[PDB]
Amino acid sequence: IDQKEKELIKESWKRIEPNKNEIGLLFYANLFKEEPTVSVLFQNPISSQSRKLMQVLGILVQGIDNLEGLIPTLQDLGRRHKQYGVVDSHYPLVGDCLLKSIQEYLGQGFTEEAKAAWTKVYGIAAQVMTA
Amino acid sequence: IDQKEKELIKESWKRIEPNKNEIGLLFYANLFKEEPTVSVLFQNPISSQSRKLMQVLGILVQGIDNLEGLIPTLQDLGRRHKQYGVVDSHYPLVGDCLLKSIQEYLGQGFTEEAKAAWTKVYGIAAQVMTA
Ligand code: HEM
Ligand code: HEM
Repeated sequence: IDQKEKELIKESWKRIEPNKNEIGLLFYANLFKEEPTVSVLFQNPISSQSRKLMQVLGILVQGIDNLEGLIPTLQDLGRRHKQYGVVDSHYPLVGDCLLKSIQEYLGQGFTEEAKAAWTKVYGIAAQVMTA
Repeated sequence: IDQKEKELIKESWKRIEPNKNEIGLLFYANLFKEEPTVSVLFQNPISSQSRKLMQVLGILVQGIDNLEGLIPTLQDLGRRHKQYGVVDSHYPLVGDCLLKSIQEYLGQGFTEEAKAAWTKVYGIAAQVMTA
């Protein structure tokens, strides 16, 4: 992640954050339609789940200048995901769906350059989570 | 529906409406989780679909004192639904899921009395759409 990518993340988050509740919920709707098999893994209220996901995305943005500082928390999160029945192959599907959902909700407000930066940040988070 | 029910619809809409985008999106997530098969019927972006659904709920509220007046609109809507592949048994599924989603998102802010009124209104709408 270069300084240009870090900037795009911070800038796009200013448009994501005010829309975070809707984006998170759209993401679940899209995920469950795209991959009908994974919805069985989500066993708590989706409203609450969405808030948790978007909170962590916020934490990634807040620490975007030092992501290594987040290795521990991301490792713990990946470990809990194993306990939820999540496997490595789920991660690209969720990443694709999340990025497509942000794109859908924000439209032109979300640039290709921003989407590319978020792709890399997600890939990094998923790498740490799956070890 | 009776006068008290009409009032409950109007008053409870004051809490539903400001949250309507979130409730709509949560509804599709819950719907697609509960019955993954229906998600194939939804061909257009879910963000736009949720807005359309919540627009019609708003119309039901606007017309709540004279639902008889909306019968032609609801009949047209029901006719279009048939074309989408929607069938009678889908209506209770959608109704249950919609009410549960409003309940989930608002928590105790969605009163037992308001929920009972909304249950009856959805039932009426469903009946007109499918008659
Ligand atoms: C960057 C990637 C991801 C992030 C930031 C993330 C974030 C979270 C968070 C914050 C929670 C709350 C529970 C906890 O903290 O342990 C959670 C739970 C969960 N996540 Fe993820 N997640 C990611 C990827 C995935 C993937 C790929 C899946 C695959 C389906 C997934 C499925 C689940 C499930 C099933 C739960 C538990 C739901 C329940 O409580 O029943 N997550 N995730
Ligand atoms: C119960 C009250 C319902 C209301 C108020 C409602 C509202 C709407 C509205 C406003 C549209 C936009 C298109 C149009 O106006 O014709 C729509 C489309 C649609 N509805 Fe409903 N609906 C209801 C019930 C259902 C049910 C029970 C199903 C069963 C799955 C369903 C599935 C669909 C599908 C598949 C579409 C088309 C999506 C697309 O554009 O591909 N709806 N609905």
